[PDB]
Amino acid sequence: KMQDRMYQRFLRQHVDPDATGGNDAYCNLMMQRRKMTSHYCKRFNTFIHEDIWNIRSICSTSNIQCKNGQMNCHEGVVKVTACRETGSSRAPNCRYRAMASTRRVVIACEGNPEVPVHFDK
Ligand SMILES: Nc1ccn([C@H]2C[C@H](O)[C@@H](COP(=O)(O)O)O2)c(=O)n1
Repeated sequence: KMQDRMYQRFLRQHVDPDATGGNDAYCNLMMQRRKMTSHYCKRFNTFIHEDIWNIRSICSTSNIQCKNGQMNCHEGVVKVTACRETGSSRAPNCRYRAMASTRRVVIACEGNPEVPVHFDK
């Protein structure tokens, strides 16, 4: 509905199935590519390296409570690259440290069928 646009924002900001690891150069490139450095440098962002459909599938795991108190969150273990703004970055040269790992994540899902719409934690 308007959930699709939330879903697309999520894909853009958090899904890169093609890579699997992350070095600093990846973050600097991808943070720009995915439009998270156009105005200011987004300080921290997580990219998930899994197939869109493996991710969508998390929405079918047991419901758990989000940080905002809603019950539509779901937890799962996935390959990520986390990008942090370095101490040497400025706008427009936004600059980052990658931190690749396989880790638990929590996503809000909404809709019918249920798609991910929001990274909770
Ligand atoms: N590793 C993470 C975890 C969460 N968020 C952000 C994504 C969401 O946009 C925001 C919460 O707001 P929204 O309700 O728009 O999802 O937190 C992020 O950028 N990087």
